[PDB]
Amino acid sequence: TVPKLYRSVIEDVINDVRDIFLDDGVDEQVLMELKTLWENKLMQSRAVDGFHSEETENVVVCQYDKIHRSKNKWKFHLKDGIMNLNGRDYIFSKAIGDAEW
DNA sequence: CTATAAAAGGGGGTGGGGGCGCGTTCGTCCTCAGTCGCGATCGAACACTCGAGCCGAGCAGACGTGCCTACG
Repeated sequence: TVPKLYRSVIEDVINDVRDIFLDDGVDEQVLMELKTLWENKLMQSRAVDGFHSEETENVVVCQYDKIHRSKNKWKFHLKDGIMNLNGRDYIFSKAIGDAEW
C-alpha cells in the first residue's frame, strides 16, 4: 500500500522533471543519478521494503476539515495523511479523532 | 485533578474636540471726466477833432424918389 504509491509518484515526478531539467540544460544521466541515489536513500532509511533494496518521534502529517471543541472534548476531522508509527509508515485519507484534554 | 465560568485587564476603534490653515469680503488705493481762474484778443460803443455849409449881422454903396437953390 505504501510502495505502490511511492513507485507511482516517483515515476510521475521523474517523467515530469525530465522536461524541467532538459529545459534547464543537463544530461539525462544526471536525471538517472537523481532517481538512482533517491532510491538509494529509500534503501538507507530502511523502513519500507521494495525494489532497489532487493536489487525522530512518531509524527503524523495530514490535512484537516474541521477541529471542533465542545468545551473539554476535541473532535478532529483529519484527511489525506502519512503516518510514521513504531518505525513503519502508513497512509490514510480520513480520520476522526476523539480527544480528552 | 480537570474543566468551566466569571471577572478583570488590556487593546483597539470610534467619536468628539481643538487647532491650524484655507477661504471670503469690505476698507483702502487709483484714475479721469467735468469744470474754475486768468491771460488774451475782439467787436461794439463812446469821446474828441475838423471841416463843409448855412445863417445872421455889419458895412459900403448904388439906383431910384422926393425936396431944395443959382441962372435966364
